[PDB]
Amino acid sequence: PGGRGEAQRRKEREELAQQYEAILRECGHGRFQWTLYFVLGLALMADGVEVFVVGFVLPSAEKDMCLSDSNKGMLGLIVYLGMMVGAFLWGGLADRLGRRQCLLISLSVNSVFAFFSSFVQGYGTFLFCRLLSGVGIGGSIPIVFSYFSEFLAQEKRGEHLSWLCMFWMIGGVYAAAMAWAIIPHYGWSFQMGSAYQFHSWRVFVLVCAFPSVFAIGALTTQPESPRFFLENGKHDEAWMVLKQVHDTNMRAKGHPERVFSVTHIKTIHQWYQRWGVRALSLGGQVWGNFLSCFGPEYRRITLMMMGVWFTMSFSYYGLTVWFPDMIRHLQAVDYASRTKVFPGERVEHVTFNFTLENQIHRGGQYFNDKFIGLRLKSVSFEDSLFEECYFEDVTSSNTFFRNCTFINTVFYNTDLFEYKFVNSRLINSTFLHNKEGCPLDVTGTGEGAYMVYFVSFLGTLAVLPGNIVSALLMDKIGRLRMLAGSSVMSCVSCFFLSFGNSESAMIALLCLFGGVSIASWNALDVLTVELYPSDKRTTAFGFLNALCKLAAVLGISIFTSFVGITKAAPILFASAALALGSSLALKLP
Amino acid sequence: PGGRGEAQRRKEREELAQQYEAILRECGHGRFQWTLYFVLGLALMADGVEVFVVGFVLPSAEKDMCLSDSNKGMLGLIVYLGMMVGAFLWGGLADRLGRRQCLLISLSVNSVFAFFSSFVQGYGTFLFCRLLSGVGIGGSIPIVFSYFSEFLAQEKRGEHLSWLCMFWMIGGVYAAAMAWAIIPHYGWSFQMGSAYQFHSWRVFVLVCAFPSVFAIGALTTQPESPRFFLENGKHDEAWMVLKQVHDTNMRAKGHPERVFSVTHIKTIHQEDTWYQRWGVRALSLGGQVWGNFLSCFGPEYRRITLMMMGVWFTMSFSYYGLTVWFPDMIRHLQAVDYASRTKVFPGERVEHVTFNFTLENQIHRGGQYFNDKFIGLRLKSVSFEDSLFEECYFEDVTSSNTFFRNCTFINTVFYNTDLFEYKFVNSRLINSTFLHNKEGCPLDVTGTGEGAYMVYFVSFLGTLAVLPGNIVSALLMDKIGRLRMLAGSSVMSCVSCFFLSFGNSESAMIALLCLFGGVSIASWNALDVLTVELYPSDKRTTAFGFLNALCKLAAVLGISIFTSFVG
Ligand SMILES: CCC[C@@H]1CC(=O)N([C@@H](CC)C(N)=O)C1
Ligand SMILES: CCC[C@@H]1CC(=O)N([C@@H](CC)C(N)=O)C1
Repeated sequence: PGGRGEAQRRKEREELAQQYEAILRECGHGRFQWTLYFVLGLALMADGVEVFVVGFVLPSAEKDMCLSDSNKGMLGLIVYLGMMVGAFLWGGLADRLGRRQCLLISLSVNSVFAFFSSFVQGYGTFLFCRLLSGVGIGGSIPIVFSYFSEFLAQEKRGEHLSWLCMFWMIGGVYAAAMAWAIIPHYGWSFQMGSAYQFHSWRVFVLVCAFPSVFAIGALTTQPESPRFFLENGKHDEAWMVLKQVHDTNMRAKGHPERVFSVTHIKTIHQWYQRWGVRALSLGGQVWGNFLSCFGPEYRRITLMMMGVWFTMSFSYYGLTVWFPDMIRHLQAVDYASRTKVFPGERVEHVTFNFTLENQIHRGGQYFNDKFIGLRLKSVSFEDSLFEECYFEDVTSSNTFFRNCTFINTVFYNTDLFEYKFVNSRLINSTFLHNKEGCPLDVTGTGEGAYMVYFVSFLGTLAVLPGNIVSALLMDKIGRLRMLAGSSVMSCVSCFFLSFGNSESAMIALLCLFGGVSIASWNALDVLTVELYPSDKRTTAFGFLNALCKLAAVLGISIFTSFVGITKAAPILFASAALALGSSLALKLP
Repeated sequence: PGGRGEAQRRKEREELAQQYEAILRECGHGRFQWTLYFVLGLALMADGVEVFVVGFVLPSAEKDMCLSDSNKGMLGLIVYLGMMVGAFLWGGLADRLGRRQCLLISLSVNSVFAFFSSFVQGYGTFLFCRLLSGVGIGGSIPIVFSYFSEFLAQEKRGEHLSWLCMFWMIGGVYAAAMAWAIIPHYGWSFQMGSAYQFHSWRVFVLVCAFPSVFAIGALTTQPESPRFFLENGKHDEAWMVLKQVHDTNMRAKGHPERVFSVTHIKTIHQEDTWYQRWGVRALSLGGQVWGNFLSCFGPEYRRITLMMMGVWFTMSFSYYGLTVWFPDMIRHLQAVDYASRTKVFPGERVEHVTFNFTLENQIHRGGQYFNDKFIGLRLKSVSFEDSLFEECYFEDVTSSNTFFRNCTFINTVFYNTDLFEYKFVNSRLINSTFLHNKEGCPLDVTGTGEGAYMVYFVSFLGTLAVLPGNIVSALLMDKIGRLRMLAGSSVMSCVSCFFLSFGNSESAMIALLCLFGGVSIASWNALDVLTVELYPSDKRTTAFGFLNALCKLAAVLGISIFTSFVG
């Protein structure tokens, strides 16, 4: 009856899955599948570029648009919730709208909103644009892995999906290289002037938007996954795509290129008035799929998969957010440690045309001597007085004056504002030709992370070959122990993250550990891909990735709620969870 | 007959080996084997901590222990000589005393004399105490490999003899981390009733001995390997041990012990004054051990023994590197980092000003105070050389990390300060008034190699990061088979371009250490697994310990010849 009807139904589902796998291994493995791998790797490169941007290059935005210190955590948190909701929504949509269609829509949204963020001024608009780029990038992996799976035979599935993390890593490397090239240096970016405004921040975002636009440009050529066509009652285009597959694979290598007759013979043998209605129907289909993800068939497998994904989330956070946060903190303490105090600049009426930086005066006194050529770069005076020391066309940078006076001294073209100069004595302290207005200070602490960007660049670049080694190596272990190796990797990652106290040592160790961590993530990704049915592969993958992102953003929330004094408690929680989940959460079919 | 008898013994060697490997294959695996692996790995943890101590920590700290100029460099060489003779002696002795007995006595020597070294004063006595500690610990790796391999089947040896490296590096990590935790800190050794204030590295040496104590306390449950019992010529105890381990391991899997226990009874049927007594025992055992070792150089094993000695020479420059080469560059990098971090302080004093600011790392030279007097001024890290201070009256001022040389004062009275004549070596005692002053016993050790304060941290991360590059390397060279050379070459080329890509800071040396120690020690494990399978158990431990002693000699002579050539 109904129960036996469903029994024969999923029996035929298994039969057709076997038949599709037979068709796939009949087509082969050649140029077409590697071209598709390169295109989906461009997509993963875009995803990695946005991950790097959000996790690494957030602290450079207070030089513009008046970014407050308390709202950086809010920006990161809301972008991670954007990635979460995007991953969940696009994963749910793909299995009832298309793997290529949803991937194209997500990449178009990401590219358009990244471009818009590159051309917005107010902080609110930039935050909104990054939030809506979050959904576009979060929708990538659940519709890249689960869409490249159906184009690969069983024997080559795990081996060739294990190499998709290399493109994520090279995307991180590309983003770091652009950051190092154009954010610090003023020779690569310049202000247009009257026609437009261009700081190194905008050019950085605009150039980081490029991998996404190339991915969407190259994604058009590849066709929709045949399995989706087969499941959605669409037969002719399935024949078309499979014919494209074997011909492209077999033109280079494969004797049957001469004639495909018998095999293709077997292949053919096998506006709210409607927009609102279709949106509601799509929502109903996605809700049905998500609810059936917790049915009697997958009541326990999905739960164990959740546990194994939670196992991984405490290394993804450490590599993506914890590492650059720690590097930034260490660079901050280093730049606080470095000092340059000038007691005075007394000279016998000799002009000083030389340029100096980091001038700080502590109780310095001037005997009413006029000095020409003084430079104010990274200058933070304290308890200092000036006597007729005015200079024409003086350049001001990082001017933070407090408890200091400038009696009978007038400066031109300075970044000083009313709020910058408070609680200090002043008489006739009026500055002419002042550049008052929107704060656009050059070298205004946005150039203070040059070493941070260089460290991130070389760390990721060196992770890349270690990642090559680890990815080439992990495929040797049997599939029953790749996730055990993942748990071991996470345990070692946490056992280090409980020990973070140095700069160069942390660079080297987190770099040589990025290889094993990233090579080990794809083992879990492959395990998630193979197990779930092709109808529910993308929902389940997106749902588990959404819980990985939820764990990451909850770690971010606690870390930003209590920072500095308490950092290692989440790592203790991580190690305890790893120990608890390595005992009985490895009985996965 | 003689010739017929020796021919029969040689031809029955294969039969007895087949019988014992069949017994091992039929006994089971999963509980006893893993508990044995854990206990013997915790015993190898002691060798790891000892080798780390002697390599990285021991040669530097000499000031508190009252060592001489040449002894400060000779200490490591002498400790390696002691570990040499210890490895040779215990490897030879383990083939006549037994498996567990020699391991127990070797770890007991390690524990007792490490404690005695932690509680000793005087350079010669400490030198001899660490010599005997090295003697005790040298024969800990050959005995552990032999005793552990006598409990595993022919195919199953690799997947445990490869993972003993896990505990070796766990020991390295523990020793390095614990050194980094204790060596800088001073309050871990708070004790009352004694005037002597020893440095905190005494507690470090004391806590390095705890792995040996834990191994001794855990080795009592594990019985001696039955293969030694069979080779000696006694059966009942061997059958006891075999049946007990089978009963212990029956819980893990399904083993039909009903008939398997029967054949272990008769497997041997086909496989055949008090101090004066102790002296006779000792001389007889020494002669028998010498003859047993001389049998290895006999033509029955000549070619393989010579090839093995050759590969032990070849596979030892990695040990030399990881022991002496990389610590030199690491400590030089740390020292130059500290030098760059500090700045020159020729003198910042100003007349008739409230110069109450605190200055760190006072390295003033020629900046004599011109009758400068200040009140409530704090001085830290005071180090003056031929500098005369006039009218410097400070009361209730605390100083630390102050060392003097060629120092002098003019009308300077110090109260509650750390200044003392202990650091006044080759310095004038002019105006050294110390009335109404707190005791100023200065610190030591850190004066020798001042840049080695957090070198233990970079060593700890090196030894820790060897692991993530260690499991992967072990699987790579354990599974692929005949493509190991190509895989290793590719990984080394990638690591070399990795190292060149590190052109930002002094992280390239840590990365090189980690990613080359991983491959080096994977290759070491390959060599060990190769050594254990070839030699028979009667001549296994003695041969492997002799090879280990030869490796120690290669390392010592290498450091000596590079000292002669370099510089
Ligand atoms: C986004 C949260 C972790 C992601 C999950 C996922 O699928 N990841 C891939 C990226 C190609 C990997 N590095 O294996 C890491
Ligand atoms: C660089 C030092 C190499 C050591 C020497 C040695 O004997 N090693 C074995 C035995 C546990 C290993 N870790 O496999 C590694």
